Amino acid sequence: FREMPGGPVWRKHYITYRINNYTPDMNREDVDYAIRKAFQVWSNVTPLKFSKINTGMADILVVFARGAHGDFHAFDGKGGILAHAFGPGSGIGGDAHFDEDEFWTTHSGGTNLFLTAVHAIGHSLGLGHSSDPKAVMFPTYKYVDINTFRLSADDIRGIQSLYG
Ligand SMILES: CCCCCCCCCCCCCC(=O)OC[C@H](COP(=O)(O)OCC[N+](C)(C)C)OC(=O)CCCCCCCCCCCCC
Ligand SMILES: CCCCCCCCCCCCCC(=O)OC[C@H](COP(=O)(O)OCC[N+](C)(C)C)OC(=O)CCCCCCCCCCCCC
Ligand SMILES: CCCCCCCCCCCCCC(=O)OC[C@H](COP(=O)(O)OCC[N+](C)(C)C)OC(=O)CCCCCCCCCCCCC
Ligand SMILES: CCCCCCCCCCCCCC(=O)OC[C@H](COP(=O)(O)OCC[N+](C)(C)C)OC(=O)CCCCCCCCCCCCC
Ligand SMILES: CCCCCCCCCCCCCC(=O)OC[C@H](COP(=O)(O)OCC[N+](C)(C)C)OC(=O)CCCCCCCCCCCCC
Ligand SMILES: CCCCCCCCCCCCCC(=O)OC[C@H](COP(=O)(O)OCC[N+](C)(C)C)OC(=O)CCCCCCCCCCCCC
Ligand SMILES: CCCCCCCCCCCCCC(=O)OC[C@H](COP(=O)(O)OCC[N+](C)(C)C)OC(=O)CCCCCCCCCCCCC
Ligand SMILES: CCCCCCCCCCCCCC(=O)OC[C@H](COP(=O)(O)OCC[N+](C)(C)C)OC(=O)CCCCCCCCCCCCC
Ligand SMILES: CCCCCCCCCCCCCC(=O)OC[C@H](COP(=O)(O)OCC[N+](C)(C)C)OC(=O)CCCCCCCCCCCCC
Ligand SMILES: CCCCCCCCCCCCCC(=O)OC[C@H](COP(=O)(O)OCC[N+](C)(C)C)OC(=O)CCCCCCCCCCCCC
Ligand SMILES: CCCCCCCCCCCCCC(=O)OC[C@H](COP(=O)(O)OCC[N+](C)(C)C)OC(=O)CCCCCCCCCCCCC
Ligand SMILES: CCCCCCCCCCCCCC(=O)OC[C@H](COP(=O)(O)OCC[N+](C)(C)C)OC(=O)CCCCCCCCCCCCC
Ligand SMILES: CCCCCCCCCCCCCC(=O)OC[C@H](COP(=O)(O)OCC[N+](C)(C)C)OC(=O)CCCCCCCCCCCCC
Ligand SMILES: [Ca+2]
Ligand SMILES: [Ca+2]
Ligand SMILES: [Ca+2]
Ligand SMILES: [Zn+2]
Ligand SMILES: [Zn+2]
Repeated sequence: FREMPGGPVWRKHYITYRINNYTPDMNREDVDYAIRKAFQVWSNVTPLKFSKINTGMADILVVFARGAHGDFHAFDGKGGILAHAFGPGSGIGGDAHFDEDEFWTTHSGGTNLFLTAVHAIGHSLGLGHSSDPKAVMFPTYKYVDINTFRLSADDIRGIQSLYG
């Protein structure tokens, strides 16, 4: 299983997202592009349609935080847990969160924003985590790139339980 109890279906077909602030660890356009793609590779395996806004009410917020935000003032550090997003059902939740203490890249010698971003996009849509060691929605991080990315069966089949 991967799905969260409490009311996990968004009910919407059209998701609009808002990048609330950008890490300076890599270029804002490169962050935009990767976050673009990282919604869209989900869009391939879901009915949902994703559209950025710079201003207004977002479904999925994309937030970088370290320190004061409202979301654990001290936490983990450089490495460890890179994103810890939450999904709806318990009253609060459905946004993608990224610990700014990482050195965030899209490049081989830093923390890849992308595979973590796709898992954060998926947990926001109402899942929790996958158990299946090959899934993207799995918790552990190893390096894959934008070209060499795939979603796995449990990723696909978990969200089509909700949106299929
Ligand atoms: C041909 C045969 C090939 C065999 C290749 C086998 C596979 C090798 C994989 C190589 C890549 C390793 C990647 C790796 O796991 O990095 C681990 C971490 C960095 O990941 P990162 O998440 O930064 O760890 C963060 C946590 N931190 C700050 C507490 C360390 O960093 C560490 O855990 C620290 C590791 C010890 C570093 C010690 C460096 C020198 C320290 C000074 C020693 C002084 C002695 C006098
Ligand atoms: C006598 C010379 C003959 C000719 C030799 C040519 C050798 C190959 C040179 C090729 C150079 C290719 C172009 C190049 O400079 O790429 C460099 C990359 C960095 O790419 P990237 O960081 O994206 O560039 C960043 C630029 N920035 C800051 C504006 C965003 O990468 C780096 O800068 C990092 C280099 C790190 C290498 C680490 C090696 C690990 C060895 C581990 C062994 C363990 C033994 C215990
Ligand atoms: C024991 C250890 C076990 C490890 C198991 C694996 C663990 C997971 C993988 C470890 C990390 C692998 C990282 C990796 O994929 O590095 C590949 C690099 C760089 O890819 P990457 O840094 O993602 O590219 C970033 C590009 N960006 C910012 C524009 C999005 O690739 C290159 O930079 C290659 C560049 C090739 C340029 C060739 C250009 C054309 C030359 C044509 C020459 C022949 C003509 C006939
Ligand atoms: C063999 C005859 C020559 C054949 C053609 C060779 C062409 C290779 C083109 C290299 C283009 C540069 C790619 C690149 O950025 O590699 C370095 C990455 C990032 O450097 P940078 O992001 O500054 O990170 C540096 C610090 N570090 C290494 C401790 C994490 O640092 C890493 O952590 C990534 C390591 C995995 C991917 C490495 C891709 C280059 C393989 C080169 C193998 C040469 C023989 C050992
Ligand atoms: C006695 C001397 C002083 C002590 C030296 C000790 C040397 C061995 C220490 C091993 C443990 C090091 C812990 C460490 O900091 O890990 C550094 C990173 C891991 O953290 P991080 O950069 O977050 O992982 C990203 C890089 N990735 C995808 C390659 C895993 O991962 C990497 O940096 C791995 C780099 C792999 C190198 C393979 C060869 C790549 C050559 C590329 C050539 C391009 C030239 C332009
Ligand atoms: C095996 C393939 C070898 C390939 C050789 C290719 C030669 C190409 C030279 C021309 C390119 C030079 C690129 C360069 O300056 O790379 C520097 C890197 C990082 O310098 P650094 O200022 O830390 O990078 C700053 C920016 N950052 C953190 C965002 C990446 O430096 C590093 O990332 C570390 C490089 C040395 C790693 C050695 C660690 C283990 C030493 C084990 C020694 C055993 C003694 C027997
Ligand atoms: C050309 C190949 C370059 C690299 C050669 C690497 C050689 C080292 C292989 C080490 C295998 C150790 C055992 C193994 O199956 O670990 C697979 C992991 C986790 O599956 P998982 O059930 O999480 O393992 C659970 C327990 N654990 C972590 C304590 C071992 O999951 C992963 O490690 C994910 C790997 C995703 C693909 C990484 C790159 C290709 C590795 C292919 C190894 C095929 C071995 C049959
Ligand atoms: C065994 C030697 C084969 C040599 C093949 C030649 C390989 C040269 C590859 C060059 C590129 C190396 C890049 C490298 O960074 O690979 C590191 C990976 C982990 O990738 P990744 O998880 O992204 O590292 C990011 C930081 N992390 C760990 C904190 C999350 O590392 C892994 O995922 C684990 C690799 C373990 C390999 C050794 C497996 C156990 C061997 C036991 C039997 C030993 C008999 C001698
Ligand atoms: C001194 C200069 C030379 C140094 C040469 C390189 C040595 C580097 C030492 C550290 C190697 C870490 C490589 C790596 O990225 O592992 C990836 C993951 C675990 O990542 P993670 O859990 O973050 O561990 C990072 C390293 N640590 C513990 C120091 C913080 O794990 C995997 O992806 C799992 C696949 C490999 C599992 C291997 C199982 C090994 C035990 C097998 C015993 C078999 C007996 C029959
Ligand atoms: C340091 C000791 C010497 C080690 C020499 C080799 C060093 C490798 C460092 C680079 C690691 C990434 C290599 C690579 O691209 O792996 C995946 C390839 C095709 O990926 P691809 O579809 O080409 O797009 C690659 C995008 N890129 C470079 C930004 C990651 O292929 C696959 O997707 C198929 C399954 C995985 C195979 C991984 C190994 C590919 C062979 C790389 C060497 C090619 C030499 C002609
Ligand atoms: C006017 C007189 C001139 C006479 C010389 C003419 C030029 C002849 C050679 C031309 C080669 C052109 C290559 C090619 O099609 O380039 C385009 C694409 C790149 O599109 P691009 O968007 O960069 O691909 C994205 C992914 N990436 C970067 C990982 C590949 O790249 C591809 O799609 C990859 C192409 C791979 C081809 C592999 C063919 C086999 C090579 C090894 C054969 C022998 C092995 C023993
Ligand atoms: C140390 C370096 C580490 C990094 C290594 C990166 C490449 C690893 C190769 C692994 C090969 C096996 C898997 C594979 O299909 O990878 C293909 C990659 C990129 O694939 P992909 O992005 O799908 O390319 C699409 C088009 N396709 C499928 C027809 C090639 O193919 C490439 O991107 C090829 C790039 C160089 C192509 C050279 C073609 C030369 C044509 C002219 C030949 C004249 C006679 C020599
Ligand atoms: C050759 C000199 C050293 C070169 C070492 C290069 C080290 C760096 C490797 C870079 C890997 C880059 C990341 C990557 O693209 O991972 C690709 C996959 C990931 O496993 P997965 O994500 O589960 O996708 C599995 C395959 N699929 C598409 C059919 C479902 O992984 C794979 O599918 C690859 C599986 C490779 C199995 C290799 C097992 C050993 C073969 C030994 C045979 C010796 C016979 C004498
Ligand atoms: Ca929200
Ligand atoms: Ca962390
Ligand atoms: Ca940072
Ligand atoms: Zn949080
Ligand atoms: Zn994951």
